[PDB]
Amino acid sequence: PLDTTWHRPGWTIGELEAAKAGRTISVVLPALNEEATIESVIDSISPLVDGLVDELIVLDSGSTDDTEIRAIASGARVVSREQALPEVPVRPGKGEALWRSLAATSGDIVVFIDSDLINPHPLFVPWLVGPLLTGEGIQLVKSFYRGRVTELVARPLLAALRPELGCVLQPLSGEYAASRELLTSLPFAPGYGVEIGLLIDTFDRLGLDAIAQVNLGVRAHRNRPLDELGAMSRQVIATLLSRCGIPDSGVGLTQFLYTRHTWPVSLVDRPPMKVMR
Amino acid sequence: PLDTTWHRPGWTIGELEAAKAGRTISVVLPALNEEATIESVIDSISPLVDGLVDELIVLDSGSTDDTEIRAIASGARVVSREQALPEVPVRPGKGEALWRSLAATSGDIVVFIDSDLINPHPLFVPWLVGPLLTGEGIQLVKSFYRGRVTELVARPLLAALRPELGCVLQPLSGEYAASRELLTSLPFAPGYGVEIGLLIDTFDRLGLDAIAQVNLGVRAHRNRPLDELGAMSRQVIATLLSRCGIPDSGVGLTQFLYTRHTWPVSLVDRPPMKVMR
Ligand SMILES: O=c1ccn([C@@H]2O[C@H](COP(=O)(O)OP(=O)(O)O)[C@@H](O)[C@H]2O)c(=O)[nH]1
Ligand SMILES: O=c1ccn([C@@H]2O[C@H](COP(=O)(O)OP(=O)(O)O)[C@@H](O)[C@H]2O)c(=O)[nH]1
Repeated sequence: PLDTTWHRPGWTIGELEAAKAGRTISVVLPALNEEATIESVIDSISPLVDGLVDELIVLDSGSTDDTEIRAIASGARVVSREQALPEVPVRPGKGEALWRSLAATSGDIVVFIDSDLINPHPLFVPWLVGPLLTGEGIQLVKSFYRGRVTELVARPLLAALRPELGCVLQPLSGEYAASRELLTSLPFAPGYGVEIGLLIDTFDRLGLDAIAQVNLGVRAHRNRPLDELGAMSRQVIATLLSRCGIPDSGVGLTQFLYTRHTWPVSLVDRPPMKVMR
Repeated sequence: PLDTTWHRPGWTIGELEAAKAGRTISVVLPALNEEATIESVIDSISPLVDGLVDELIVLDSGSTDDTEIRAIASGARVVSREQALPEVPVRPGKGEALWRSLAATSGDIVVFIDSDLINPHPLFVPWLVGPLLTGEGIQLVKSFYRGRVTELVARPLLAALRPELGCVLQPLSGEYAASRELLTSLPFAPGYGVEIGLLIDTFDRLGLDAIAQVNLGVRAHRNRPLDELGAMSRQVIATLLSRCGIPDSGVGLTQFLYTRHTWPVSLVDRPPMKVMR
């Protein structure tokens, strides 16, 4: 049903490069306070630059640590959200950063890799672009690998409301690649909703045959607090309900620490980047 | 908004007993393979029997361990699902057990306490019945206390679709009490959907003023596997969407262990026990 590559792809980098056929490739690393891991991520990919990869940027999303200086010292082009699109005031969240990154790149193909990876494989990018390069009509490639939000919230909600996407193992995965034509044609959900939004919109518009998923081997759970997962789940839900035509209250999740706190949720997507042309 | 008792209730057992005023109290312990903890739970409550508590049963939900013999050796009346209602074939899941327990009790008030508690407080039952006994119009009392499904799935979904219930700290809590009149008037969701179903139905029919929540002090996370949480979340979602008028696919969550497995979900509620009269 869904083109799934279960084992190590066999394509060599030179085959893949040859297969580009004039198409270009941009790589985007969104980054918010990832000073510990950003350089390792950049280094895993920079040997591809001027070859398979035509372009690499770090999309810095307001870091106040050493993310930017360290990315620069690893030879990466670093682009702030403001620089990506300076006529338009910056909103918080991941989705804003990824959407803005479209204005700061020009590749026919765009690859996203999270900047929080601990020793990422140097073949992530080649493995992700394979189906886009080699085939016809694949426009989106998702990764999978051996989380709580994914397995308790997103996958069960998909089974409930878009069971056709039940075969996708990591719908929330931060590692994926897509054609510019697709990406600039889709709205971008705010915050942590962006991946699930892109997947449902992609499916609704082109169906499964435009989607592939590739095995990246092994990944281990980021350690983050429960409360951040709470807010994340809320935004994933808001984005998922909206794509399925269901009205969301717009009310943020409240949590009680013995004290009460309400986290922000957003029901506002960014429009297709195409309108900004 | 929602009557919440944040500290230790001050009512003494003799006040509470006096406040019954001819009303009776049943206690139900649903149990599936809880041989390690069932006796401690029964013992925490049996000193109340023939006083505040008029009736205690263990609703045995198909145990194949020593649950039943150990409950009997602690002086509990043990009722199988079949015995609770023998003309009607037994379905799997928690909701079936709780629903059936209504036919095996006759208290004006029914208290549910999970049978998997590690050293439960002997005041759980007095604390839960307090608002039902002392006041007017409270028909349902939920507990709260210092889980993943609760905080990632149920609370965020309530915020999305029934934000009025956002102030409920433990919507999925297995410890609660209610009037028979209320309980026999509501359908019972299958599986792990039963608590969330009772809460939403209660709210929709009587509003918040009929609902209270009481502090039980401290509770610690049951250790159960992620996959069981996956199936649990799916059923909670199915029950929640249905109460909110949203169609659920009826498709079970699938998980990939490198091998694939699909877990059951049910879109079938039991009707109000009243129709069985
Ligand atoms: O407003 C944001 C939030 C996240 N990210 C980036 O998106 C990626 C995934 O975010 P996540 O919160 O999952 O990673 P974490 O913060 O736990 O390291 C990270 O590399 C972040 O640096 C970002 O650029 N802007
Ligand atoms: O089909 C079921 C499932 C659960 N329970 C009871 O409902 C309570 C809560 O179930 P849960 O799965 O949360 O507890 P666990 O199995 O982890 O001990 C337990 O005491 C169970 O014995 C039951 O009677 N029948």
